[PDB]
Amino acid sequence: DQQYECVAEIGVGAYGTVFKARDLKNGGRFVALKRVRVQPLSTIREVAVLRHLETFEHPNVVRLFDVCTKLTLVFEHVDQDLRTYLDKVPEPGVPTETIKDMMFQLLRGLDFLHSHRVVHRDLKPENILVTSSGQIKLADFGLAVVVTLWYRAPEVLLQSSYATPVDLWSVGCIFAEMFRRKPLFRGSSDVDQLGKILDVIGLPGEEDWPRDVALPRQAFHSKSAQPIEKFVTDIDELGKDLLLKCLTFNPAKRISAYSALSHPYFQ
Ligand SMILES: CC(C)n1c(C(C)(C)O)nc2c(F)cc(-c3nc(N[C@@H]4CCOC[C@H]4O)ncc3Cl)cc21
Repeated sequence: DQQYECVAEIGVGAYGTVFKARDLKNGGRFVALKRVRVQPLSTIREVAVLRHLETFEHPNVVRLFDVCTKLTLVFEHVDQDLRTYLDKVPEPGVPTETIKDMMFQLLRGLDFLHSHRVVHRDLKPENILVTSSGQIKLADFGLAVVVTLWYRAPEVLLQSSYATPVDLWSVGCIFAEMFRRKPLFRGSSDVDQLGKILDVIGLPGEEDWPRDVALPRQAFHSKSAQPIEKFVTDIDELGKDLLLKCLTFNPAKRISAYSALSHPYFQ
């Protein structure tokens, strides 16, 4: 494509590469140019879902400017991710109302995706973008040290389920991280990540542990659920309630993005 000039590599990329490029036909604005290889109905369907979502132009998801044919996806460029934002915020950290605003915007973007049956499945500060105006935009969904591990829901770690609640667990981890400015659960393997989660939330009821999984409840020896204020010190009463509703072991009992939008923490 001689309409885009690649200036820097944003990353890779299970089946392609993403570049920061100059959009030569639209005033030379920056775009995130993703080139995806093909070896396919599964892939065609996924890009149709992406194009359909773009018709709504939701304020909390990145704009998809163009799709070209081996597949070129052109998105609006955002200068920073939430990881970079949190790394640069000076002491004593992110202001209370800014944490509230960013979390509300994040849940609005996720509620949009979940209402159109799209599950992000890889929600982390690296793919939550922060615009120059302070707007939160979700990115890197709908296709296909491992930072991903730290935001994985117990049901993904156990290999039991992958429904919309998976993203609400990641929201909970990110919410706690907005205050801490360090990951809540920093594990080095699937089993270890689950162990570190249960050391904080405690062992769930025996009936809440999923059936037909390799890791039984008996493999974890967490004595008690610790108070979340020990790990998230500046969090208020309402924020604590919303956080624990996100960090609920059983995905059926976990708060949805829709209900989280109505939580008294945002009133
Ligand atoms: C990097 C990662 C989350 N990413 C991946 C893969 C598959 C590698 O995970 N695909 C990606 C993709 F298609 C697009 C973007 C994207 N990036 C920016 N800007 C970036 C943000 C990070 O700081 C440098 C800036 O240039 N703006 C808008 C968009 Cl939409 C990021 C992607």
